[PDB]
Amino acid sequence: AAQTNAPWGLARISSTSPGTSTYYYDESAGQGSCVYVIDTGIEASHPEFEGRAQMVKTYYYSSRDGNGHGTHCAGTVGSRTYGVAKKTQLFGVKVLDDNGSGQYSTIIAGMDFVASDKNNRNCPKGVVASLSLGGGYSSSVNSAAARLQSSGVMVAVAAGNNNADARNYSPASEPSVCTVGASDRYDRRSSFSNYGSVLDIFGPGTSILSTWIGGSTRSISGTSMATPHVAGLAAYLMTLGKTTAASACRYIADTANKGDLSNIPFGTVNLLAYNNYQA
Ligand SMILES: [Ca+2]
Repeated sequence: AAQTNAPWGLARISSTSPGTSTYYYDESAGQGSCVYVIDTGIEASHPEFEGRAQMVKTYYYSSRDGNGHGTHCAGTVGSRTYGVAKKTQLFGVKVLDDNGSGQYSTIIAGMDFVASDKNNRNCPKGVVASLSLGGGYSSSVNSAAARLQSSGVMVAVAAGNNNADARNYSPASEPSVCTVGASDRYDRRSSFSNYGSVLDIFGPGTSILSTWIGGSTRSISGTSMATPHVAGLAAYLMTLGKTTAASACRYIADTANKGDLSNIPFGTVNLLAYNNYQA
């Protein structure tokens, strides 16, 4: 399938080179997979989600996304225009309040929720979790991310936006999950992207157009935006049968565009998520 004039990030993910605007993907499109977006929530009623999004959990007085951040991330995972996996099921878990903040304790509970909750969902092709959040190193946060992953969920997390080594951030520093740095449309490491040995992959993160609350759209930037590209890619690849929750991060690293990014610090992977789709 070919989507013309796609957001640059979608195009980049199906391309061997920067500077193209069409997104290419197998039409299975992540059908029969599920992605949990653990964030400020999802505006499920947005036309771009077509009935495939649902709020499953909140730790606050409402499950609505009163911020827009979670809705943007979800749109990058699986909205029809702005999404990588255009046919996936999207499940929202609101661990972040409408200011985009959340106590580590609520975030942990949300991770443990998904690990159980996937048993109440229909996801024959596999389960993915997108965590576009983080804070200072916490062994308890990392451990919760490691449980989610061990339970059979492909866990993708933001490296963080401090232009710093991500070893000092959680869940970014957890070895067993997929830690995602941010790149721009000229294949530069995004100026704010964290780096370091704990990174597994880069995805598009600068000037990323996606869904917003109030049924609209906007372009915003962060390893928050890169993460759902990789989460959506894993879902897509899982439905294609190419990989599984336990091996998807490795598989993505293995099949990535390699050596193409600029301003990658010595010791950080130079790998850009790529779907290797042959139209
Ligand atoms: Ca990692």
